[PDB]
Amino acid sequence: VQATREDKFSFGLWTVGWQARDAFGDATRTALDPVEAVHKLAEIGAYGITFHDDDLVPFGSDAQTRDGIIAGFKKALDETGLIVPMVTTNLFTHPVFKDGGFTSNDRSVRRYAIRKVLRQMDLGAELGAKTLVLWGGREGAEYDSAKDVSAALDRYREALNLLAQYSEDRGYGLRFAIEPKPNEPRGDILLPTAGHAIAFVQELERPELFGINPETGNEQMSNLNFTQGIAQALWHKKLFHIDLNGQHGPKFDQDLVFGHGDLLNAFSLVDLLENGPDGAPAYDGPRHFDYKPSRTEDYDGVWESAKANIRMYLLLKERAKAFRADPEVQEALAASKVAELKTPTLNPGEGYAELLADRSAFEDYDADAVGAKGFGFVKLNQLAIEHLLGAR
Amino acid sequence: VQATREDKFSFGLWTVGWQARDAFGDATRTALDPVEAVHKLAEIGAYGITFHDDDLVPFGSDAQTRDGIIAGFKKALDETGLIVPMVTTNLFTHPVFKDGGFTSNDRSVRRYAIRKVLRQMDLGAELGAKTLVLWGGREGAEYDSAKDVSAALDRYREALNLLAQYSEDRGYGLRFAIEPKPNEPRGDILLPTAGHAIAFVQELERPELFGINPETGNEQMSNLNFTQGIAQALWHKKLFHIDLNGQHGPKFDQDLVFGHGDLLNAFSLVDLLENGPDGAPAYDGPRHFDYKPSRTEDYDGVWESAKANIRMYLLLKERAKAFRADPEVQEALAASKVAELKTPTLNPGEGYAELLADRSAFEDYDADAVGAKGFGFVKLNQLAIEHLLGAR
Amino acid sequence: VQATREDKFSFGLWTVGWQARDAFGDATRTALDPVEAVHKLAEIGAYGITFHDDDLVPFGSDAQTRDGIIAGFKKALDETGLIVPMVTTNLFTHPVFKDGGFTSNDRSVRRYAIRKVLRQMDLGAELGAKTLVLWGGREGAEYDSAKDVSAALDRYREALNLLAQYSEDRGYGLRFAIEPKPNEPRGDILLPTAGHAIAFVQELERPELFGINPETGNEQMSNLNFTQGIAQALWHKKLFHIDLNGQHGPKFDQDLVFGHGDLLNAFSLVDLLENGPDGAPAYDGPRHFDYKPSRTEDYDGVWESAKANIRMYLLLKERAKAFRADPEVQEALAASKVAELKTPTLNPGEGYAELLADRSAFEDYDADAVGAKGFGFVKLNQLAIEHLLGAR
Amino acid sequence: VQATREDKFSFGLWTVGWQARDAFGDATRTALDPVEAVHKLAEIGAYGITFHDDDLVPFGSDAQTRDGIIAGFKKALDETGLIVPMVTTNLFTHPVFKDGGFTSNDRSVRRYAIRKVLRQMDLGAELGAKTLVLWGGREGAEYDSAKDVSAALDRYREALNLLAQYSEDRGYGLRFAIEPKPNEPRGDILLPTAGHAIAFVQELERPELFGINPETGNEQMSNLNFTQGIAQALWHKKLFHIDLNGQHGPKFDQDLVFGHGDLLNAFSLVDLLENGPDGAPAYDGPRHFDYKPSRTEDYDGVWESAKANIRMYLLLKERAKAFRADPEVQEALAASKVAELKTPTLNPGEGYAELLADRSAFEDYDADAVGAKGFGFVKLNQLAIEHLLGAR
Ligand SMILES: OC[C@@H](O)[C@H](O)[C@@H](O)CO
Ligand SMILES: OC[C@@H](O)[C@H](O)[C@@H](O)CO
Ligand SMILES: OC[C@@H](O)[C@H](O)[C@@H](O)CO
Ligand SMILES: OC[C@@H](O)[C@H](O)[C@@H](O)CO
Ligand SMILES: [Mg+2]
Ligand SMILES: [Mg+2]
Ligand SMILES: [Mg+2]
Ligand SMILES: [Mg+2]
Repeated sequence: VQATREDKFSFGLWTVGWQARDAFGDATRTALDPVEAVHKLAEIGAYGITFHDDDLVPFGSDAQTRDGIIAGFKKALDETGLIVPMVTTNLFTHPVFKDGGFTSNDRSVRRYAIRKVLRQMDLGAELGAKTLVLWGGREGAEYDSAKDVSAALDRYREALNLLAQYSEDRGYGLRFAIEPKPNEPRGDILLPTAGHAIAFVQELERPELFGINPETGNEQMSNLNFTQGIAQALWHKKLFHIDLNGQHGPKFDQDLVFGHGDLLNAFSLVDLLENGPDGAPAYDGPRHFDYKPSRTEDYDGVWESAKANIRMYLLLKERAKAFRADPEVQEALAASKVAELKTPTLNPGEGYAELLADRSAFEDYDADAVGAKGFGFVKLNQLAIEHLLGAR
Repeated sequence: VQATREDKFSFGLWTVGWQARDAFGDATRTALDPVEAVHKLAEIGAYGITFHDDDLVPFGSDAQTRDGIIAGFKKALDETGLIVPMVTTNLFTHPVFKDGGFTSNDRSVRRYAIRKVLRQMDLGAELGAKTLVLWGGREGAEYDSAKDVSAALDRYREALNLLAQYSEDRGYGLRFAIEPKPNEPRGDILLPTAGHAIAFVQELERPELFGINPETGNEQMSNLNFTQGIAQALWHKKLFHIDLNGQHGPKFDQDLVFGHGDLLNAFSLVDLLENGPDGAPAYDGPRHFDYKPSRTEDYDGVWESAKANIRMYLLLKERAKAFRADPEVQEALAASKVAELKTPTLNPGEGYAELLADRSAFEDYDADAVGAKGFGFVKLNQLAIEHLLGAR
Repeated sequence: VQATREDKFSFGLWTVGWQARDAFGDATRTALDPVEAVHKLAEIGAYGITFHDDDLVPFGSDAQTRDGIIAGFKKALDETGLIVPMVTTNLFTHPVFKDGGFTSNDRSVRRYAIRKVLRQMDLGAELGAKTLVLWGGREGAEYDSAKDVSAALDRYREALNLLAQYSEDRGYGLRFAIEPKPNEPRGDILLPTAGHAIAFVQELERPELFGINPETGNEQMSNLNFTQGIAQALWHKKLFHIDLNGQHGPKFDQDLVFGHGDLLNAFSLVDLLENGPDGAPAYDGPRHFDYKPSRTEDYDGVWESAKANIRMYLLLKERAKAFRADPEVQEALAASKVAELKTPTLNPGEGYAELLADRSAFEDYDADAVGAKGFGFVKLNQLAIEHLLGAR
Repeated sequence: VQATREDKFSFGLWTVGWQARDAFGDATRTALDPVEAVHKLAEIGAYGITFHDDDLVPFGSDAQTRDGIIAGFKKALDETGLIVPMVTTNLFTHPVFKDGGFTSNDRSVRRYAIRKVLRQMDLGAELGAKTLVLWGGREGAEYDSAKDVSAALDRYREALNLLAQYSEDRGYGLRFAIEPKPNEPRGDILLPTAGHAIAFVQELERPELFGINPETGNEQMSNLNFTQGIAQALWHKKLFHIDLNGQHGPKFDQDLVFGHGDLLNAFSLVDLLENGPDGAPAYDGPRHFDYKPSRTEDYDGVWESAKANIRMYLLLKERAKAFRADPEVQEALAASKVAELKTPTLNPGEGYAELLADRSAFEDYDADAVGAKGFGFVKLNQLAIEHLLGAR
């Protein structure tokens, strides 16, 4: 299986370009040139590329310099036919951001954080980006008495309301996707799970403009079911973007290739996104890989790992489709009553008065008998895994 | 320290009444008589008691029995002065609920679960309860393909909307509090965190009647910061009730005495609830203990553990108070700029255009100079712990 | 595929016999008759059955009854051809063991626990069992000041020394396998990991008679790499038995079918046990499934789940072999230098003197040139996974 | 309280010298001069300093440069009276060590790793160090097939045996302490817990020269009980050194000040170390702080944090002492039967024959009556916390 532009695989400049300088060691790879990255990604089948401001234009470049880089970049885009679906802002590397960007205790950093983002918004607008991803990696704390959470939420809100105002006035048409993470680099980060981020967004001035950008690994760092949180995000209609990668439970952020961590959950996730409502996908945005080529790899390893991401997705897609088309699976789904959940509990026009009048829903209900029948969930699970292993 | 009714300490009948039958062994204690529980709790300083329908009236009791039990319980409350601030329904023990109550794949189970709850709502209203707690312990799955999360959320919503309709029509004036839990007993439970529960509630028909009942150990089972989560719940004004207990990170649900698990977090929590805006608590409801006397204890051990919860809460309060009152802390708070987060980032009437025109927010900003000043956070943190330790 | 007796699939009576009473609900299945269990397991392909004393003969059975049960049990084995490779003792269910068996604070409990095991050793010897599995599920504490760990290790040693003495004197020829578990049911269990259990065994009187019985889920409950721990156990030659099941990281003990938790680690484990040196398996004992059919299931789901354990192991075995036989994998192993780790670091006869004299190992070593070369681990991992997906 | 040289508090040069460059951002602090670090530490009460070769002498310094640094270093030590109790080698920073030191798949890296270590042993021996700590941070894997564990353990052992040999031949009198860590920077690290390292040490040629250097957060990263694993290390007599710090369960390595993570476990750890058998401490080596001043701090916060480690230890020690001298705590200990575990289970001269003969141990044992007695553990835990809280 080969990738098509229709597959919408995108990669951040910072994924393949990660020099593998970790918390305990020096970089093992030299810098990757952006024009080069565009060319290489175009070649493996990516339809788009994304970047933080500081990944493209080095922090503090004079305008001449900055202007020069963008022009080169745009040309590479042009030539390869690659788009920029999303852009983001680095509000975490520079020391000024050590206590946060939008929620730093220091009022002056907060002000600067907003200016840095407005600037990136203009560039995204210029390149045709549709989504602004906001990853508040430095928002949070190491000690509970150091951060007033309430005030922090007020200030996070204050900042986002302004960005939407500006986008709307200017006619940029951007959608804003908040990216949740429980920890790292901060002991605890504000808006730690998909849920916390969706609940927060519901409180902004133009909520219709806000959604989330959940990352496989970030939910798994708390041992949460990623597929299940994406299902809820889809239910709320707030899945604006997705970051795919791999992780092995709660430990530092690994950023493995998609599917290299929890494989079973990678399978159920592809099934969810692709075997949507009609026959059609339940999700129509970019399939963005936010991973890191392992520190043990050279540039051959980097390109191999980029390809591996696409390969894992396409292989899982193929088995998800086969799973749903199998008659034996249909039968197992029927025995487990999966579809019965979609039928309303109440009959049309039934309220509490009618339910209370139904002796069979309670007074004459044989709970003991119903409780003895099996759901056949193990058998259904076993057919799924056999599809995954190509055993059927 | 002594507990007063103004402290609002409540205990579930199922807490002190837990017979200590765990997943690997038989009960080590005999059954506690509801009436006796009422007298003992009154005695240790509790202001109220809570119960699941099946904790007071054995599942399947005739109305004659059922009625008799309610009558006696009512007398005991009478004589002791205890109130019933909250009631809940057992939608997890009986085999019929093996796949959930409200979200069972079986339609008949769903109808049945609603009836069970309406009935408990009646008793609650009769005893003066103000909050109905809903713990969906069996709503979820062990396998991804077994549960359509979207359909599940629709059915959860359908059931809750009917419940609010009924209470409002009967004039019960109840508040509904959804209690989030990540897992146990299902592999994964729907609405796994305080964040997911809040996001869901915002989608109901009468959202103002719904909030959450977060539990200390539930959030800690995912290694989340309970205090930070409550802070967010408070920002949303959805903290309708709270279950206090202890846990040692991600492992089975321990249900230790409040403060016997993450002690540092227990401290920041009491500080949050009690040192609210303008002296006054930030939270006004019951301080409810949903814990279990360890399996190694006898009734002596049981009463001891009941008192330990009150004791822990009162000792923490006392230190939280002293912490805030200390001029040295006051000074460290100032140096760390904790209160500066309360000042809007933007000046009065300032928008994007005035901010874009302010050179000091970007063009002329010295990020390197600001990036080098320390926040003094370790020192503030050490002052808090010395207060906790009674060394200051 | 199909299981043969040479596969050595064994199951505990308590596995398929689990009635599904969990920490939060009643049993959903009726009791399983042991003779029937023997028959059903024989039919699905098991070569042996195991059990706790109390699984077979009800706690507090008179001599007559006990004798009666054993004789019927022996006939079923007879008739079917199943053997009893291992036996174990229940030291966790009865209330008397709430603080442990062998390390109970109470001396009379320790004496009783020893007696209870001697008696099972006799029945085990009589049924032809080769291994005595010892799971100290109640050995540990909820509170640090409640248990003197050093004294508990002394008492643990003291009880095992005696069991070895007895078995050697009676000529039973048993091997003893300690099973480590980090928590559940105690807050913290003694000998929490495979490592702690091997270190302990080394301090016994006749260490050659002791090894471990690691369980997949137990190590995963602590987020450790099961395959890697089993590779260490085999290095030490302490892999006396193994319990196979599934788990989804740090949370309550799930006991899923083998391969239904961490699929990637189940694959690497099967590869390690089967693609041993000299073509042959690195492990020759029983492949024992210590799992539980989900509570949502009836007796059909029970046999279905029993068969799934076998099918999972065999499908994985098949892919592990294809993996190792693939020329492209062979090429990736070479580029990764996996086998170069097997060649000694020092040339034959070289010691520190000769190493010190080698300028090429330090003074003239180009660490920078070496550090630039990649290991091709990502490609190697991608090939393993494609073999697992049946995509190659 | 004030620290005395008798307290034996030591710090790594790399703790107070951490420039705070994390996985997501640049350093926030300038480098600390080693001579200045020696003077500052002496001033806060440390008795010793430790260092990795590369902390003191920049990787690749010519011999003139290295010699000068060493001489200024020794003068500072001289002048302040601080000693060097342990030394260590950096086998994790340079790109060459990306696949490990002693266990890299690449043979030449393994030879270079041993020479780097031998060179540090000479410098340690000349500074008077008695312990060589070995932290194999890069020994491990991100993928299961990339590393042969058995070969890795063989290579590990091969390097360690040579080091013992050289030391013994040179009369250096060093003791070796392996430091276990579960993950970070490798996905999975070899010898993941104190248990795994102890079991490995037992297989070396001269086991008596080898022990472990366990770190508080390292075991907490796996959610294990640190005090309980230290208790077991003490039972084996392998606690050669200890690294003290704070962590909040399973997440990246936080390296907080000691006591700022799991306060209750810090308390029980100090109790174990100081309130050893015979009035005296159970452990007499250095109390080493391997922590990092938070990225939010400047040099004032760095010294505040160094002082916080010592304060934390002394406050907990004071409370542990008061705890044990409390006649009420003693009475609770007697009621909980803690000391009764210290009494052999078997009577002097009793063997299995006599045990089998004691009907009080079984035939006439009333399991049921014993099973109903409470142990009073909750009450005991409550008194312990009241002491920590300074409430008693
Ligand atoms: O944890 C790292 C984060 O995922 C970032 O890569 C964001 O997605 C973009 O700032
Ligand atoms: O995890 C168990 C839950 O906390 C329950 O006790 C609820 O609060 C009431 O059903
Ligand atoms: O966690 C429970 C244990 O796995 C038991 O099944 C043992 O293996 C036998 O006592
Ligand atoms: O996790 C980092 C390690 O703990 C090191 O500080 C070692 O103690 C010495 O190399
Ligand atoms: Mg991301
Ligand atoms: Mg609760
Ligand atoms: Mg087992
Ligand atoms: Mg260390």
